Amino acid sequence: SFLKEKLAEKIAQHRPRTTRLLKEFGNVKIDEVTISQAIGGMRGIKSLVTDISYLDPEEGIRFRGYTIPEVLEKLPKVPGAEMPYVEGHFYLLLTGDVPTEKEVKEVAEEFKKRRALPEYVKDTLKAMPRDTHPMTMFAAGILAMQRESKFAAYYNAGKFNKNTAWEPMFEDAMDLMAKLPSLGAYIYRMKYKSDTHIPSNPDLDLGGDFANMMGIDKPYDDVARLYFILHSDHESGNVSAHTAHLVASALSDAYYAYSAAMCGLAGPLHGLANQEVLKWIQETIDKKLGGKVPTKEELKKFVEETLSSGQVIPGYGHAVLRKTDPRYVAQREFALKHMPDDPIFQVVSMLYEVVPPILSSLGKVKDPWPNVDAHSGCIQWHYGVVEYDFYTVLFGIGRALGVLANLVWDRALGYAIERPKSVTTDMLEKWAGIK
Amino acid sequence: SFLKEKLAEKIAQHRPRTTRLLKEFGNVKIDEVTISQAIGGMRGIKSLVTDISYLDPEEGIRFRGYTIPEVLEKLPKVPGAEMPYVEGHFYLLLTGDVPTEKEVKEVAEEFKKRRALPEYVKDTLKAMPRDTHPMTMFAAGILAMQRESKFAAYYNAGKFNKNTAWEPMFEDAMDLMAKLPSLGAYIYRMKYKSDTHIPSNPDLDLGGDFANMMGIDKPYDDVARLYFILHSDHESGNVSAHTAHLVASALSDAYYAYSAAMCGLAGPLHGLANQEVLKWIQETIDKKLGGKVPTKEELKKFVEETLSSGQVIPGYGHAVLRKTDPRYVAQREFALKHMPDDPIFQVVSMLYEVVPPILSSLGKVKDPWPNVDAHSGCIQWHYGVVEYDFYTVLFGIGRALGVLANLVWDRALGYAIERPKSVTTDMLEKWAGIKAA
Repeated sequence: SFLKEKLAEKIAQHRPRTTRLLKEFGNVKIDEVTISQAIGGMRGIKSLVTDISYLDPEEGIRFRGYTIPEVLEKLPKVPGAEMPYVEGHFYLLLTGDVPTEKEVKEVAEEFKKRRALPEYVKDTLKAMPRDTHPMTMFAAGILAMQRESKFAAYYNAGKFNKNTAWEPMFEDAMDLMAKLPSLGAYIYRMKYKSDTHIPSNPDLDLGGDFANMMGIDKPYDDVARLYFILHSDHESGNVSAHTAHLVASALSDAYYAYSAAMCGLAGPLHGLANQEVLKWIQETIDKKLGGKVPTKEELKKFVEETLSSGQVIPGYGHAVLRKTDPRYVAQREFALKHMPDDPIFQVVSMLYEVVPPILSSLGKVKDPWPNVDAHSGCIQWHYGVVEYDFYTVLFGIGRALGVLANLVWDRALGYAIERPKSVTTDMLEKWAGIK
Repeated sequence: SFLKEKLAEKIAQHRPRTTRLLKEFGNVKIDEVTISQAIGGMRGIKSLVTDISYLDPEEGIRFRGYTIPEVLEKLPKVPGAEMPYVEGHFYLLLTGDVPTEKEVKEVAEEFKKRRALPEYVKDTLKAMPRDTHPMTMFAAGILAMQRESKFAAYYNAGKFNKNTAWEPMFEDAMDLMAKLPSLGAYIYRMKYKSDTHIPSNPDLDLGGDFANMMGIDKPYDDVARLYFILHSDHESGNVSAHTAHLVASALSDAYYAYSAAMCGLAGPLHGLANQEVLKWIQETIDKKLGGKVPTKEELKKFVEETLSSGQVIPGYGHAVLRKTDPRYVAQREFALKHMPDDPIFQVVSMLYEVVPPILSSLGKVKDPWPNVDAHSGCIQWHYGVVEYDFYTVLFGIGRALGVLANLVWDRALGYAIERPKSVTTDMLEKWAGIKAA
């Protein structure tokens, strides 16, 4: 494929840079580690390398150098629709290049060929109790398809070569990425839509076919394209991306690695904030504002009561972001266009205005600004995706774009097994000078 | 339970120490990060904290302060058998204390109550194609049981409290640990023993019942007890333990976390060395030594040919160990006792003698010494566990002892979400002085 050959070129150009940094500049110091950071989840330690995306604390995420407005502007659009082909964003994350129309169509055609779900995946999800959480089903579906791993068969056949290993990793990434939306849709239908299924439309792109198979009309196709692109990557240090990277570093294939990643994304501190924001807004509308859209005044003081009574505003704050999330901003622009009169959006909008000034005053949250999770839920809810637990599956579909691109590159550049060193509490006490 | 109350005491004593390190000494520097280390998988960076076990590069692994000879010596033994109750090792990893016989029996009784496998786990493994790799089945079985998570139900009911969160995590750890051997055995029977099943014996301990359900006679019960204890933990920085820790740090339950861990352990650079050693020895016996146990002389030069022709001796070397693995030594002592005349063991033994001197000369492997994976396979093979792919499942059963103990403590001590920062190649080039024009 043109995509694979393009990627081979980019790998040939990049490898010497990595070789040189190790050969000449291996010992250059880039950060330090404190007791606080070792105890506190490696917080802020610059210990990972990725080029897929980079999270700037001030500017937010850049994908392959580009801002979100730039990505949405430059990527080829689906005919008849507002948003880019998700396939085109995948091309960008893999290669660093904005694809031409011709180049995106080739990826879209390849995804059409690879998007069918193995029957045994459906068998497996049916054998799992139907009351199983959708993220458990999602991770299990990915894991079961490890049977098809080209990377694993390559390794098991004795063919491993450090120069060529990215190639079967790429094939697995294409196979998995093409299928994840269908897997998600299957779970949505089987759990929440009476277990009736809408067949894949082989003429639709990834995002369009996802909306089709979910059973949701235009413009949910664009909602999904946007959602997936925004959630595509957030560098490699987030729990889900890091988990994939870590697992793959032991030369586990992408099915093992991405299944593991979804186990991390399932975590309340990683994949739940969207639904927790939305629930909190819906409860606020109902209990604190008598079921009605409030004034800027009424909400301004509602916020202060929640804060001064010792509780968080959900969807505000972040481990790394220190300014407004540009992913949040893109969601906002979509909502302003398509659902300006939606009651829940109106509260989201007003929260944007009133909450940052207030959080800044108290000066206690290092990021007194919204992240995407403040915005995503009102859009999903508007279009009738009311099934909160499933929101994380949407995230998992999206995040695979960047993570699978990252795994291809980890193998391209021969990144070594991730294996830091542990220390005991005694050892920390020794270093601290405690007796 | 006495175990849970003992653990509660240990947590009460430990928490203030963690609080003090953060309050008073948070900014004390303990290490740095270089370009080499960021590119090279955080190699050597002291960025994780665990008390379950500590890997010394020279002395090897210590479990709660104790060496392997000490653990095997002090832990109560199963009556009529040579090796400790695995349950007693779990007590040690959880509490830091060597249990009395009374204390181990209480854990053994609790494991008996928790060991039955949900039928839907069997349903799920049957729906998965039978030609699925056993580690994929193993991870899937763990994952499916996420449905039963007490930690997840606790969280979902709005009950999360940073002081009490360890408690449902402990319950899940006990539930999962009790079941993992049965899950493993199920997979073994369904894939490799014609899909006939030997029922759990409710009077056997964890290791004994595992051998029972596998269909393997004494002394495989002791093989398993020893195997599981040796593989129990290797601090938190190994890929499988770290994966569990990382996933759980986002407050994912133990089923999500340990399933994720087995995805990592399945990796060729993590969970395959046992079977790769054994295959390489069996191929060596057959092709390079005409199906016969060689002389120290013949093997000494066979090694040099493999090395100087640009290939590794499997089961030698390590990311962190710089001396002989004491886990290897314990395996050796078992083999000397129980199978001194086994052809494959004899080659393993002779490799112990001849390979370190040679690897030291060439001075190219930072650890010119064996790890466990050099020894485990000849023991499994001797007792008729010929199914190479399954060896990693044995590892996964064992490693849960330390990893699940570690997750309970991560929650006890409120360890925060693991979230390091990424950098680009451009940024490394800037720091190196190649860029900034």
